[PDB]
Amino acid sequence: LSVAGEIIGLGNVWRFPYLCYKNGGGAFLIPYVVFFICCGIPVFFLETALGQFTSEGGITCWRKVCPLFEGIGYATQVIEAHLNVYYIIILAWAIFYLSNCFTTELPWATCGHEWNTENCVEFQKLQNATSPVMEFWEHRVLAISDGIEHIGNLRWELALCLLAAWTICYFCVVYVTATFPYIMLLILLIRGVTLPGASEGIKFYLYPDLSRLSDPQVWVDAGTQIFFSYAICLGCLTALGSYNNCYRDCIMLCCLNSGTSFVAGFAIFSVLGFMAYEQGVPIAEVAESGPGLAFIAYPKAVTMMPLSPLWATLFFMMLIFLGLDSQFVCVESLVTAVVDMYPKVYRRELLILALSVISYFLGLVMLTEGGMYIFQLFDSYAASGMCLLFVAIFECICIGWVYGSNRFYDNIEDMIGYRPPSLIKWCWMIMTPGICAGIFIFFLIKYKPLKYNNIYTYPAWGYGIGWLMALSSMLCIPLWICITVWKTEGTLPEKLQKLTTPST
Ligand SMILES: [Cl-]
Repeated sequence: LSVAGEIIGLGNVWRFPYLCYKNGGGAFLIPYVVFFICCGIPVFFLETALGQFTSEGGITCWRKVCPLFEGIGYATQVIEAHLNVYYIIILAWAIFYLSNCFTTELPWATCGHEWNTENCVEFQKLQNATSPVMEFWEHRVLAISDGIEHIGNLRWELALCLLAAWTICYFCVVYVTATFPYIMLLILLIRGVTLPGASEGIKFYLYPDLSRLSDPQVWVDAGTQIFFSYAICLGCLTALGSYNNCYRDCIMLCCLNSGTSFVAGFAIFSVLGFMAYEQGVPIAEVAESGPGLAFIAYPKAVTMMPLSPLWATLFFMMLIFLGLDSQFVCVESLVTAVVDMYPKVYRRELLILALSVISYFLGLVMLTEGGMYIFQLFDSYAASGMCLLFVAIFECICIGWVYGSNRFYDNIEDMIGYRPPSLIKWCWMIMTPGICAGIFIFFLIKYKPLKYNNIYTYPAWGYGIGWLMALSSMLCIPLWICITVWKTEGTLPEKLQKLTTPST
């Protein structure tokens, strides 16, 4: 077919504009492109080829080729387990936004309600002036607190919204369903461009500021954005696919995702220009630098359109569909992955329920009055950050050096009929492991505290929690190496020979 439908998700329309604005905009595109061509394509091709060659799931696929490096198989599951916990919180806010839109006038368009303070200004017909949209996002949807040290009470309204999300996916495609996001994204893009003052937002988006490139954060959260959007170190090995066009896929599939992210991001910054023009405030400080950005720019565009409620209900439906089509795959893969002993057969209907309840109660802690602060730690340390950089290094080293790139190339040529260009092999051997290690060391040397919204500075134990969350997935590989060395064959090159020959 021509429409794969596997070229979009919440990682494209929610995360990418969030990261670009936070890092300063414009200067974020240069590290993005470097990772895109030299660490985004070769690794994706390696995952797909390795998955299809063995026709076998990731946990045992590494046993087939890299018996010493089983820690890669276990590391991806821990990252996926962390991801399922906080990837559904976004659908908690989307449902809450949707429920408020089933009325004539949108509550966030106009000020003068209980949550709005005395500083509300319509700006549609100026010191310490706030837009009504930001007040709606912060005071009632989040009810932000002073800091992480105040967890506070639990938001009851958000609690049941999360319950609904889970319930719906406990039972979790037509062409119209697949092309629904693209039509809506185009409609939103048209409205933003024609808006007055959008030229500043585009100039802010494209023209880079080379002074900020020296900051280690920009490099860390660009390549990690590439890895997160592609689902590279979260389970990507596909047994299905028969004997194919694996190389031809990335020239079409694993590159067009970046185009969608770029186009979708283009729409948001057009709206941010209009708000800056209206309020007469620099684009740098016109909005919130945290995760809650797609909930401040998109509602403004939807309330600047005729028939506002009709457009309002649909876009949140698009977000709900995007989240549902992406989390059920992960929750199915993780449950299937733990089934490798098969003690007995309602096992298929018991683990699926057991996993959901644990995730619901552990996803409930970030729905309280101090939930945004803990959500920020989850987004920066678990399922991202150093966890993806570390695993990507060990993946390319084993196949590139231990197993042998030339042997793998021969198998790929056998499978598809021709040998891919030699550039990919050099990537695997030197480029990706070197760049990832360099970024790791650069970030470690110039360690600066992470700040929420560039205002709040976390306490010591917050950074400690983040570091433990990263280590919980970063420490599976050396531990397995030590265990395998100590047990089975202990010493001498005999164990070294056994721990390198692939399974026959
Ligand atoms: Cl992306």
